[PDB]
Amino acid sequence: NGYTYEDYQDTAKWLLSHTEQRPQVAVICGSGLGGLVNKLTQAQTFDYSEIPNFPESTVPGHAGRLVFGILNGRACVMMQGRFHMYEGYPFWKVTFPVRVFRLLGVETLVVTNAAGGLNPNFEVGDIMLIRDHINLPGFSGQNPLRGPNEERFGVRFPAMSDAYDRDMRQKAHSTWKQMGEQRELQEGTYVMLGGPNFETVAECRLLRNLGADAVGMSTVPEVIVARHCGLRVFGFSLITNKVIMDQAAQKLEQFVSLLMASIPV
Amino acid sequence: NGYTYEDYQDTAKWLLSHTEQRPQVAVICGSGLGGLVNKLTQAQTFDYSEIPNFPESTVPGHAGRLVFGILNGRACVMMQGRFHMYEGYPFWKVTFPVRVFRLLGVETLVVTNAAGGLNPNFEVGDIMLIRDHINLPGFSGQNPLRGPNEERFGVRFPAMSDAYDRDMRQKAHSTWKQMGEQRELQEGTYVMLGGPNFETVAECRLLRNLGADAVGMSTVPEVIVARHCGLRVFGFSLITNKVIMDKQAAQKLEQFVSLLMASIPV
Amino acid sequence: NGYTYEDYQDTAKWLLSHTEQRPQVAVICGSGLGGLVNKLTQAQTFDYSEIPNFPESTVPGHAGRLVFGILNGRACVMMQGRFHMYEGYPFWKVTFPVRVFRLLGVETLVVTNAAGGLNPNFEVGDIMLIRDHINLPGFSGQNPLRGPNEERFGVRFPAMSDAYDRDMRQKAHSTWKQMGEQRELQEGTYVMLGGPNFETVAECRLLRNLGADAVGMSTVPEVIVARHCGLRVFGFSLITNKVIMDQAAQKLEQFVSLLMASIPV
Amino acid sequence: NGYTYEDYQDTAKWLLSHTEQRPQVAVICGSGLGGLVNKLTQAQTFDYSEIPNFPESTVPGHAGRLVFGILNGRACVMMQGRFHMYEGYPFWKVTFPVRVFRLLGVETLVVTNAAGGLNPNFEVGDIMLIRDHINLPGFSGQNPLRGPNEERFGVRFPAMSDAYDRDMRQKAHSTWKQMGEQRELQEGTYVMLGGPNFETVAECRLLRNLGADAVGMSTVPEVIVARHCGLRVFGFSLITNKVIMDGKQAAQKLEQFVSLLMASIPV
Amino acid sequence: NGYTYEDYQDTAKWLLSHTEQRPQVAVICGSGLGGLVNKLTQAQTFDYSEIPNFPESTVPGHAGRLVFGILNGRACVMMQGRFHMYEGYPFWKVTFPVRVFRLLGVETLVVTNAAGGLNPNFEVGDIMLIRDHINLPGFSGQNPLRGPNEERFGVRFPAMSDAYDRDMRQKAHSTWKQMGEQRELQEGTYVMLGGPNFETVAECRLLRNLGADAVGMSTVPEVIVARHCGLRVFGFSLITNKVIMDQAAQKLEQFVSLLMASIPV
Amino acid sequence: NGYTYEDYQDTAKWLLSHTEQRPQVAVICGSGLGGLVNKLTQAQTFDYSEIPNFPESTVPGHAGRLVFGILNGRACVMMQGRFHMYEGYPFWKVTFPVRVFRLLGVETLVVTNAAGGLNPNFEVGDIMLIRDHINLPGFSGQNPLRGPNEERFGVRFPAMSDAYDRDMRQKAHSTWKQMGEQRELQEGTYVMLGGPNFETVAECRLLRNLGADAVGMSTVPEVIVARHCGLRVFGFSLITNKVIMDQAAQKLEQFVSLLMASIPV
Ligand SMILES: C[C@@H](Cn1cnc2c(N)nc(N)nc21)OCP(=O)([O-])[O-]
Ligand SMILES: C[C@@H](Cn1cnc2c(N)nc(N)nc21)OCP(=O)([O-])[O-]
Ligand SMILES: C[C@@H](Cn1cnc2c(N)nc(N)nc21)OCP(=O)([O-])[O-]
Ligand SMILES: C[C@@H](Cn1cnc2c(N)nc(N)nc21)OCP(=O)([O-])[O-]
Ligand SMILES: C[C@@H](Cn1cnc2c(N)nc(N)nc21)OCP(=O)([O-])[O-]
Ligand SMILES: C[C@@H](Cn1cnc2c(N)nc(N)nc21)OCP(=O)([O-])[O-]
Ligand SMILES: [Ca+2]
Ligand SMILES: [Ca+2]
Ligand SMILES: [Ca+2]
Ligand SMILES: [Ca+2]
Ligand SMILES: [Ca+2]
Ligand SMILES: [Ca+2]
Repeated sequence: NGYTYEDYQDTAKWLLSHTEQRPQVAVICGSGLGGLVNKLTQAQTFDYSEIPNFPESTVPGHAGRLVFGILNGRACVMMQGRFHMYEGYPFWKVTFPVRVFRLLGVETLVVTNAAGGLNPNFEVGDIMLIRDHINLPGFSGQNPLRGPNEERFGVRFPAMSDAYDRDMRQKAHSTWKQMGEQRELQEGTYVMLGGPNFETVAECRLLRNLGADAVGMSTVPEVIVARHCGLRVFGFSLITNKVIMDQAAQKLEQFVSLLMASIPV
Repeated sequence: NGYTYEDYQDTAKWLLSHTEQRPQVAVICGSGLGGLVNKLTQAQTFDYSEIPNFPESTVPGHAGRLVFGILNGRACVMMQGRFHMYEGYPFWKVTFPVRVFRLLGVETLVVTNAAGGLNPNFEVGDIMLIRDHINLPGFSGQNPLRGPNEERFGVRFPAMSDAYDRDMRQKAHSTWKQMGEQRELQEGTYVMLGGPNFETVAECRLLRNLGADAVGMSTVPEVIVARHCGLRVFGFSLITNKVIMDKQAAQKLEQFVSLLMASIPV
Repeated sequence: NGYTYEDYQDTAKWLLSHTEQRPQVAVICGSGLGGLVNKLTQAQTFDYSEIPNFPESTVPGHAGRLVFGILNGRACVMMQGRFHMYEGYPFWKVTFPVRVFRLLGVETLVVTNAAGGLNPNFEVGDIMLIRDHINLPGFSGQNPLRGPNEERFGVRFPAMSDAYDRDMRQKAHSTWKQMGEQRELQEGTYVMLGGPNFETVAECRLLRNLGADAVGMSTVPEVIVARHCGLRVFGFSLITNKVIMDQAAQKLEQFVSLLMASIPV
Repeated sequence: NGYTYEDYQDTAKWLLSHTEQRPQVAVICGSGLGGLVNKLTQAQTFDYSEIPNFPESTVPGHAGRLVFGILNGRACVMMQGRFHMYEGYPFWKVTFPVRVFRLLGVETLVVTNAAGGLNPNFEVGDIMLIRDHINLPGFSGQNPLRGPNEERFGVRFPAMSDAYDRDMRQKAHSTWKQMGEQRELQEGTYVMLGGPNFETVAECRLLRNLGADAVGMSTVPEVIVARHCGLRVFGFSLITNKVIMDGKQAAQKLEQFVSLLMASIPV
Repeated sequence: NGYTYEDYQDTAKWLLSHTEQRPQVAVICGSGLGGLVNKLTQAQTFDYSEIPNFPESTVPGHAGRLVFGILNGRACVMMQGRFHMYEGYPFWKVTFPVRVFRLLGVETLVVTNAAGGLNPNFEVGDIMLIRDHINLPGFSGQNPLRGPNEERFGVRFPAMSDAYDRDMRQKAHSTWKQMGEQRELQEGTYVMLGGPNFETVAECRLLRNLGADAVGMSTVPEVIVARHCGLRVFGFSLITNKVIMDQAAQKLEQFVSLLMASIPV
Repeated sequence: NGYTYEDYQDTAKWLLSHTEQRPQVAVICGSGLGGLVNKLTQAQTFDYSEIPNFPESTVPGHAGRLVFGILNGRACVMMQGRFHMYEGYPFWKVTFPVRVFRLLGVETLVVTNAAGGLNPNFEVGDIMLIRDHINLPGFSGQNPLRGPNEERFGVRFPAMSDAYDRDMRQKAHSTWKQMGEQRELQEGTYVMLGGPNFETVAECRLLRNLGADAVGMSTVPEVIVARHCGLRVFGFSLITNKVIMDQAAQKLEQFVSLLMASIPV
């Protein structure tokens, strides 16, 4: 990790003095569900490129931005465009925004992503509530928490078993019903692996048998950092393709808006 | 990745202007399979050391060399000496030759390696056709494609489900009939891990139960990069040992690979 | 790597001239097993920080020292305080002391650690004789032996099938049944992952299915390096907790002291 | 050596595609001489931070921008804020903008800076036309051209003996007379050293003895990179202090002087 | 610079909580002048190797230490063994102790070193009060201040013209009188160059013509950092040799201890 | 410095076992003076690229090779193609061949280079015996000897005042008479700066007043490494241009060939 505590402080100060908004919830839009930014009122945008110490997108001319605004009666900050390990960023860079949010006053992080369905019951287009995750990179030591611990953020050995908020999942369901959805609200374990190439048939089977319902190349690192610093976490995976074992983004967007009401404080 | 597109190009040009040869198939010989380089005729050799941008071998006294020639009717370029992650090379160096091959005009990459047997039915001396792989290093982000995508080679999110060419696997099985050999041509999933130490009993069991048939510390990186830049891929693992679960065939493999040349399209 | 052979030597020569003791066995004490240093006689101590090329502990106020002496009438060298990958150290540093030991003349390495129980039959306070291990980081290439091989220490492809000495596993059991406890001596597979966060449920379940009986974030690197340079190896995990799938340290200590007599040569 | 040729192309292409302006001259504005960005007509700005591969400013709250515009009937590209070796940038990042300017089609580089006066006859407010320079970091190898030469920019061993365009210097003197100035236009050698600290007395005498007239911590790397890739170069120093051997006033003069010289720049 | 402001803080606090002394002045002893460490009563020592963030000596057998004590009613901290660019350390490590001293409450820095005599009138054994310096490495940018400026220590462009305290220079000559010496107290310009080879004849002549009186491979970096962070400064070179242009260590030692009285505060 | 003592040993062994020649003199040809290699009899060439640990040339199409052969009855090892700091090599690479030659048994290094004449009396085509040098990069610490000193090669602070052999210089003047050249054997101080650009007028004047007679971008690092490891050294600059202050190669070839006979043992 090449950031010092003060780097995080400097970026949060710079933001608090360039916007007066004071979000309590942050949201990381996955690939495709980035449209949630529009439909946020009193919008104020910052190019990641101009924020001090912020990682800068790779795809030239596709640089992301941090949008401060009101979603559905709640003050939030959202990431439009994210950083992945396969793009060459170390996790301490990928997850930098999360510790900044915490210092901005945020208390709840909502993560979303487009994933590959491993579970056969999932159909192209469904929404899966993340109840748990499997961190493959972490098994080898690739972890944003690697390095001496920063007490001012969290403890040395952060529990992860309860990473995803119990209450939020219940509410996620309740609020999915009122919507009057015909297709049910899926629920699974998300498995993160490096990328960028997609899985071989042998790997998909192995991951499935490993107990994974969906695969992606993101999110896990953010959640670990979020949980380490004490943020409340909950999030979803938009199954955009089922994996070879041998569009509907809009609904996730509004579903996320409504959810805002369910977040405490 | 510390190579820019032009690096690859400079290397291809240097080779293209230093040899009259114009290979259409590339072969990476596994450990103890370098004998396949003999058998090439009209051969021309280049030490890895003298080639611009080429990684140089680590193992003292094992130079490393690229050999161009005709095998059994087909123009080939061969690697005699391989690079491995356990030697300290990052995958962008291990797989560097592959992209040079593509820029040279190569269209098919043949991979070969010695591996340990996981499948209970496998015997020493068996030849396993690689039908698929499990890239364990890749589960943690160690990947030759990590970093921004170079579109002039291939796409950002390359598919791997069809990595090992289907028409070749069928031609492999049919051609093996003509080998005369008594034992069958095995087939399976090759799992790659880092090494250099061989597996423990719990690891062997664990890998077998994950669906792996053969274990090694190579090949997969090269396959990923080959598929990324559109090369057709087919290969084999010589089972030189049966892993603890609780030579007279390397020549056969060489002759089989020579035979198979005549079965590669165009 | 990062150290050359002469480094390991320089460090060995330094320790050799700074103490006349000539240990035959080395002991790496795990978390909480620090107390094995006391109950060692004619002890001579060296702070990690003053010994050439030795890595220095991260934890503030958690110094780190190498202790030479006599344990149960046996000359050995013990590490009070260890090095983990989650602290920021690459394995070529974590395992640096092991090769130094081989150069000192040590012929047997005893590894100790605190671990999480994955095997349902284990109870907190249990002592699990390490029978085998699963090196998860090793699968992705994180390995203290990565880089050109140093032939003066060992071979290119060392075998790991018989890492934990069969004879000591027999003599460990024969000796345990001479201390009497309502609980028998446990035996099993130690799986190592990076850290520093504790496991999720999905991961905990995953690891049990791999055939793991106990999780940790150390030890495996030292064992691999010890077998590579021909040291005899054996060790124990002290189950300090049971993993969630949906008054015992002093024991190990006297147990480890007893086994000294059972060590060959 | 940290950038590949394509990195410069990418950066140039991204600029050439975000603006239709096509500068013939680039100007690097010295310390506090940035008011000249005004005077520019049809200005189009781009913060350094947003341009691909561009170094980003260190001093918090000093952003830094590249402005394209017309000065006095002449297409220009100007740097508002610059990079210095003393801030931690290696010379290959400090001079990165100069190569991009060449790729944009710029043919002439105008460089200015604030400098400490070493010549005893200089006074605060003097403007010193740069006739030559002494590159001290260069004597130890810290050089923006270190590394394998990129032939597409220039030759391996470029000459520096004629770095500062003679014609432009004569035109600067003609131009200065036409402005009605009383205090003569000084002219001499600029010596660059690393910094960030100001010199000791023994260092100031030593530098004067090396033939230096003014001292600063910038400009020379850019000049060297500019000559290597063929740009014509002209520059001067605003003497803001007399060095110890034992202002904004001279601003709108500098800006008018630079504006006037635009018309004397060939082609 | 690899150190963040807080690294300087952690090192200062540590020293502060490990000793009760509160030095007001610091002394850096040059080659063959570490005897001064003694003469210090109430000596409390710390090996460099054990102080957090401290660089470690290079030459085997010379560990180097930081000693706190009294020199003449004067509470001070001294460096026995210093760091050099020629050894491989970047100037930001060479000068790390100076900023730590400042944070320990030190106000005055005394620097001493051994040097080659360029001034042909100097004689081996002479002591040369340092009046000015020439920082050759600084001409090409090798400077401990390179990098973003840290306001908490000093300004962006610190003056260096009055680096060697004028009053102390006067008290130094005086005090040399009331010490009754047979040789005059020399005073001149110290020029720092990299090393480690000694000068060629052409270099020596060149150096004398730059106005240098004594050449060496240290001190200047330390003085630059001290001045940058507000320390008063003065020092001496002990001319241990005359350079090819075509013993008295105890003295310097007693001279410095005498000067303790004349240091303000 | 990235090389360890054993890399040198490894490289020397590889060479000693790949040729039977055992030269006692090494010659480094200047860029442009590479014709000395032709003229060599019973030559055996090794491309730099195949020699373990050797730096490899950057100029594509100009391989660079080490040639072993007989010059004027004397066995030589010759470098055809040289390494320079301006090409990006650190001095520890530039001078790597020099320490290898010592390990091969070489006792004398003949350095050769093309340079710019500073002395107003020099004329193009002059040959200047190098009598002394000024190492500008060394004034700022860029020095092949930077880092821990390898006592197996030499001392910590090697003397440089007698770098260019006294006896070989007299011999060179005698041999020159025998060549009956219109012009005399010039003699002087070689100054080295980094490059790659050539000097401005102000720089030439300064370099000249520094006491330098010729300017180049090489040689000095090799000479320093040479003397540090006890090699005798002598060299010449071929003045190929008079610097702006406001063929003859065959001659240098014959000259060096004649001197082979005058080199000791
Ligand atoms: C590429 C995409 C994730 N992503 C989408 N589909 C897949 C798939 N089949 N396999 C893997 N390993 N990852 C997949 O990223 C979307 P994100 O930015 O929202 O994480
Ligand atoms: C060492 C050999 C591979 N290789 C051969 N046998 C084994 C085995 N049992 N386990 C592992 N992990 N690797 C094995 O390399 C052969 P290649 O270079 O052709 O891949
Ligand atoms: C933190 C402790 C290991 N350690 C103890 N319990 C656990 C657990 N449940 N999960 C993981 N991943 N590690 C665990 O380390 C102790 P050592 O230093 O003696 O290895
Ligand atoms: C710091 C200022 C230059 N600069 C102005 N005065 C001096 C002085 N006396 N010494 C040194 N070394 N530099 C001086 O920079 C202004 P620029 O950014 O326009 O070059
Ligand atoms: C090597 C010694 C300095 N030092 C002593 N004599 C000389 C000399 N003739 N030339 C150079 N360049 N340095 C010399 O270091 C002493 P310090 O550690 O107190 O600076
Ligand atoms: C470029 C050539 C040296 N070289 C030749 N002439 C000059 C000159 N005027 N200025 C500088 N700085 N260097 C000069 O290299 C020749 P070598 O490799 O034999 O040193
Ligand atoms: Ca930025
Ligand atoms: Ca090579
Ligand atoms: Ca230490
Ligand atoms: Ca940017
Ligand atoms: Ca230390
Ligand atoms: Ca090579």
